Amino acid sequence: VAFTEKQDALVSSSFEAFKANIPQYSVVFYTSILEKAPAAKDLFSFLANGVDPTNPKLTGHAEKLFALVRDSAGQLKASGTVVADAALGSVHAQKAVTDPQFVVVKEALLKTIKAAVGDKWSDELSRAWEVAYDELAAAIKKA
Ligand code: HEM
Repeated sequence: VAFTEKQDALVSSSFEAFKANIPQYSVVFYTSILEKAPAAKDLFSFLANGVDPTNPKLTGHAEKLFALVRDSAGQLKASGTVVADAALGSVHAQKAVTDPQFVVVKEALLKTIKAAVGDKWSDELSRAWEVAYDELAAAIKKA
């Protein structure tokens, strides 16, 4: 999987824009997911009492999630291949991680990066994140 230097640079950068406001951007992410995925509210431990930007568990999970996708970009740029930890592979093996759900989370992710970058959005940017997310979603299912 071809992933260039430039594409890696687009994602490290826009990720930084995401790090500027985790509570606010992590609201866009979750709201999107709960909007299109019925099982979501019951699956996440922290989604119990809704989307709460003050819950560090919610905000911390979103940070974890996006760092891993930025990390997927760095692995692809370096080797052309991404691997997911076995533990991360099993947390998902339960079920609701149906394949359609993966697409719902990708959609939430791009929409979040879009809210974060503002006027810096371009198709190049979306594309850099889509690949890194897809490669990591494929690694997760199989590792
Ligand atoms: C490729 C994108 C994905 C990444 C990078 C990812 C990453 C993560 C991480 C970092 C954790 C575990 C942290 C921990 O051990 O507590 C986690 C937990 C979880 N994820 Fe994913 N995830 C992905 C997609 C999804 C999708 C498609 C679903 C389905 C709705 C999902 C469902 C869950 C559930 C229910 C948990 C447990 C929540 C908790 O920490 O209590 N994730 N995810």
